Amino acid sequence: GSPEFAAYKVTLVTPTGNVEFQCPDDVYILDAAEEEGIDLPYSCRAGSCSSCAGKLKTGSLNQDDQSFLDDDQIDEGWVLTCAAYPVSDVTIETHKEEEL
Ligand code: FES
Repeated sequence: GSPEFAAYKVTLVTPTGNVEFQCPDDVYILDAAEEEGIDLPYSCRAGSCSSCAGKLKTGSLNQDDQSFLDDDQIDEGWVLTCAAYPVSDVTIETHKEEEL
C-alpha cells in the first residue's frame, strides 16, 4: 500500500508566524524548512543537543536519528528538528529549547 515516494505537509508554528511546506519522507524537518527559506535554530545538526528543539502538536515523526532527548521527552512530544523525518502530515512548534 506504500508509495515509492512521498512527502508530507509540515506546519511550523514559529515565533514570527505559521509557515507550511511539503517535506519529503527522507528529508529532515530542519533541512526542508531551510530549503524553503525558513530560519530555524540549530547548532550540532547531529541529534545531540537542544538547539533545534520543537514540540510536536499534530501527527507522527520518526526520530530514530536523534539521541539527546530521553524516552520520556519523546513520549511528551519533544522533537529535534535536525534529526526528525515526518511519517504523516505534522504540526510542530519551533524555537522551544528554553522549555527543556
Ligand atoms: S541542532 Fe543539535 S540536536 Fe538538532
